[PDB]
Amino acid sequence: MKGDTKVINYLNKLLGNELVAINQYFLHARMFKNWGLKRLNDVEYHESIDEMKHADRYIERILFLEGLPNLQDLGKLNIGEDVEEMLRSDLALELDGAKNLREAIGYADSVHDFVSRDMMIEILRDEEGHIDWLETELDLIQKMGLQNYLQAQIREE
Amino acid sequence: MKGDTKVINYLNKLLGNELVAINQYFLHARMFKNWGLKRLNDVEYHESIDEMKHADRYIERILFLEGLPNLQDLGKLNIGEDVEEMLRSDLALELDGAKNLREAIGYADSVHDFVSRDMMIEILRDEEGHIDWLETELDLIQKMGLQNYLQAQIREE
Amino acid sequence: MKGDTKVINYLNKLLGNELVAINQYFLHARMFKNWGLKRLNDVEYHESIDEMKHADRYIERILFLEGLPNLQDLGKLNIGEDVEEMLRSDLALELDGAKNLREAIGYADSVHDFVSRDMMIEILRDEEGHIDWLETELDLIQKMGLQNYLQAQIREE
Amino acid sequence: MKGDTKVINYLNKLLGNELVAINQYFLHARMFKNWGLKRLNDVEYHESIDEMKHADRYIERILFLEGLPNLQDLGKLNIGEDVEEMLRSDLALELDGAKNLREAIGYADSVHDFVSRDMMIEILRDEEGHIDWLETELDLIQKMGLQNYLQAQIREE
Amino acid sequence: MKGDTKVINYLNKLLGNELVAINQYFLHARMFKNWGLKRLNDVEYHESIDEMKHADRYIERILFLEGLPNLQDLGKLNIGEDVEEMLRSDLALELDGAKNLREAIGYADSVHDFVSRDMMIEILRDEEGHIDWLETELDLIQKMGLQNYLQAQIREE
Amino acid sequence: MKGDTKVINYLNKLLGNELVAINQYFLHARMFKNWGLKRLNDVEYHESIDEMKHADRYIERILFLEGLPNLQDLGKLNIGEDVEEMLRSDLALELDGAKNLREAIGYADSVHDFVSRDMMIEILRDEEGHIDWLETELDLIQKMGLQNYLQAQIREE
Amino acid sequence: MKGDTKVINYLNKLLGNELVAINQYFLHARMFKNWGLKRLNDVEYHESIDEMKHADRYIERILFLEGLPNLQDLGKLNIGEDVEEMLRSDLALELDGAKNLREAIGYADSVHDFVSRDMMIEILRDEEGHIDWLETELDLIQKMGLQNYLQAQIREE
Repeated sequence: MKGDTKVINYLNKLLGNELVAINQYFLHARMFKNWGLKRLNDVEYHESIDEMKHADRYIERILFLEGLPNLQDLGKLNIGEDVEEMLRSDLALELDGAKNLREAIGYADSVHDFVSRDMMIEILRDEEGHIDWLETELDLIQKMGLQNYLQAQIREE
Repeated sequence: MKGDTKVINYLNKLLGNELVAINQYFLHARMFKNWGLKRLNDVEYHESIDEMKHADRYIERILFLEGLPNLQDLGKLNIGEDVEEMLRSDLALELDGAKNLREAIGYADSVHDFVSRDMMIEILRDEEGHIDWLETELDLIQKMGLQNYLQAQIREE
Repeated sequence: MKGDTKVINYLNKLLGNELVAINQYFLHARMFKNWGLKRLNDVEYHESIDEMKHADRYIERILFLEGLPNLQDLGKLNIGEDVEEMLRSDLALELDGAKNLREAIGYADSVHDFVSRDMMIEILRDEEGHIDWLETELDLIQKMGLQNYLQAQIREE
Repeated sequence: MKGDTKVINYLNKLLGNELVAINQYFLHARMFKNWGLKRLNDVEYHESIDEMKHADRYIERILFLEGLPNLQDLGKLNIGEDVEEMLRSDLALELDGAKNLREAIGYADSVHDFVSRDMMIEILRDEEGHIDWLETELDLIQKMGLQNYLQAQIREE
Repeated sequence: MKGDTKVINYLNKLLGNELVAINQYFLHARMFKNWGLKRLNDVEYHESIDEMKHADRYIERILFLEGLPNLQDLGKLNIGEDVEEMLRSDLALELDGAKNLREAIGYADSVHDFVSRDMMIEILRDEEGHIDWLETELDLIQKMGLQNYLQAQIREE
Repeated sequence: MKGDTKVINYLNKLLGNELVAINQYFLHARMFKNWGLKRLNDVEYHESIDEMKHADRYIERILFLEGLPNLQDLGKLNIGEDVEEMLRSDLALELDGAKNLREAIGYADSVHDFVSRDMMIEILRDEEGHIDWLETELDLIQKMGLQNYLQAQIREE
Repeated sequence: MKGDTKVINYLNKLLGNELVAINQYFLHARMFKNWGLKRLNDVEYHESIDEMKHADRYIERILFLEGLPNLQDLGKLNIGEDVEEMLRSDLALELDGAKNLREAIGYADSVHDFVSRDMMIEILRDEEGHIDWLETELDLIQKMGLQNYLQAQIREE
């Protein structure tokens, strides 16, 4: 079913955000795993999987709308080198992605693509959950100090 | 069964104490939850539920005694802005309510309302348990230091 | 994640509506229970629980958006003295709350807070369910007469 | 297998009767449901389903006999505005349908389409069951009075 | 609860679209069944059921809003005489109905009937799924040729 | 119980038809089995079994009515040499048998042997099902072509 | 444990190959899904998952060897526009990756990194399995023709 060209463009932009996050979350997860921070490996791995599900949804929606999903272009990752930098980079990426989502959701409504909008709102709700988790972890690092924080990650939850 | 007017007045005062505590414990729980202090969310949530049960018992008793339960007036909440402050506020509220319970229990005895007294004694035993828990947590904050204390709250027990 | 100030104000207003309804439904339920109208006790109790869930969602959303939930102010309850008067008062409260919800949902869309909007639409759906139930009960009182209506409430369903 | 032209015509006429009854029973059920008359929603819904099964049998028989099922033409519904009026309308429709069935059953026999006749006799037996139920309910409204009758419908049976 | 008159008119228009589709899908299903195309009978039958569910939701919503559901008027069926023709007709009907849904969804938003809107968005998501299925089947007829396509339908999947 | 002589004569004629069909269906089944067309073996074998059941019913009915079942005379088989020929021959036999059944059913009614008639109507319903199956397969051969049709028979259904 | 710099460089090159294949296989899978070719969706999806597992192994190995996994650079995808083109492109990518694996396996042996080598040989065995599958499907398209081939993909295996 032929979709709106700019809706497809938004879907590809958001798909692009998801592809960066999939890789960044996954690399962070395995960095945490290497360092023995099992709990952070588990959560970040889960976040990567969640972004994969989102990417899949964008891909299928774009195809249904008769557009071409773009998995070729990959945006900039910012890996970081310590736990705080890594989590802050994931947070910055989530915030940029949420801004893109809000713009796309408003636009989809205006051209009456209510199903694409509904999909995007569910994904945005997911992203805000990730934002909440990242903000909370960053605050905990400050509240309990980095040494206690790292200790609290070595066992799975 | 027409009850003693002053007993009903005490039950409404105690109901009022419970209504403040229900809201204060519940808000504290969700603040703790927001901050990632899962253990404190769990305990404060269950304390809110306990106070709800007490409130229900007062409402039912007042209605049996043919009085009018007052759920309209709400006493002063003191939320606090950090963990120690919030727990100290909960403890102060518990102590104030225990003072009112002791008065009411003595009075109900003087007018031979032994069933209302029996109900309030069970509720007071409940509140002294909350007092014990709050006192103990506050002591632990001082003994292990705030950073260790916060770390100990992030996993459910 | 810092939310829009007016959205947070709306959420607090709606939270306020839920807080009135929680108490009014709960007192109505126990009044019905006292009178032996078991069926009405069961329904109104479950409606009170439903509004508690809504209140919880508002409290959590407000805290996420870095606002301060207001559980201190409690709006006007209208208890009523007979079954029809009590149900009419619950209906009036539901209808006032639905108006507030519609205004907030429109505004959340305007400022692109689609996740707060999604939450409120779910809550509004729940509220219209309560309205449906209340309207239906009030019509039944008129159609079968009060004596038959009361007889119909003494067994749990 | 090429069927008799007038047998196919009768089947389409009967199918036409069932199509009206499907919609009228269904709308009646949901009207009853809206009014809180659960027992009447349940019965009328099941009657709508029964007529759907009959419609299915006619459609399949017409196609087997190489005719064209007519689902385009819809005869007159008579909804009515109160319980007695609605049930009387359903009864009138059943009685007209039964007349048509009797005529078709005699004709099918005359042209030796004994399998179409056998199908129609089973359907007619079903319809007379509905007529029995409707007559019984209408008599009950008169014997116990409308207020008692409505009270008897609020719980599923 | 007295609804918006124009929302009710849209709900009746959409209900009308559903009623045509219910009949058209069901007849197509049984035509496929008669031809031995079991897979196509199964899918089209379930699409008919899906449209019945949508019709039910519209009927219940309209009654809640104190309108009168129109099951009397039935729009034009376009049955068709061969598999491709039939599937194309179902697709054309889906596309017309989606256009009506988009219009109604936009309007309900303007009058703040967000629950009616939410219901219609879910139904639109369902219809776009049917559109996807129909488009895909039509393309398959072209890609594998009609003889292979028909062979692929004779066993249930 | 002494039956009507001409009813018994009809029952023997019908039994005769069944006896030819039992053999023709069984041989067809095993020819298809030899050819590797497992699906056709399965169905035709089942049809032979069905005709055995019918023959058993006629034999038992004739004996109850104090007549002599005739299993000695066997009418003409037309085996055919390819799938289409074989299926057409089964269809022609079914059609001839159905005309005989119709005559016998009308006659039984005229002499008030309603039990023999009832038995024959059930059997006729069964034969029309075989007719529907054969007509459908023959059409499928034409629509998908013989090569696809044969391919579709090699696996069991 | 500090690894050999050129081994890490090989591991990143191989990881790079896997990253292209993950995306190319996944997009191919969802294109096939959109087209109704369920069998090809299932297999290609599985191949994408397999390449994710390989990528995970490289990432973990690189980190153990104290290098930096490169998930930022993504090589050229060649999506293609029809089934044969898409499959040939997957085959070409697999063949390019296998040549890289062979080079890396020989090199790892020369610097005595036998564990990295062992990991890569297992992965190469997996890729040759994908190569066998793709070569086989491409031959089948030719042997049975595209129309039969597409028909064979519409059901899950």
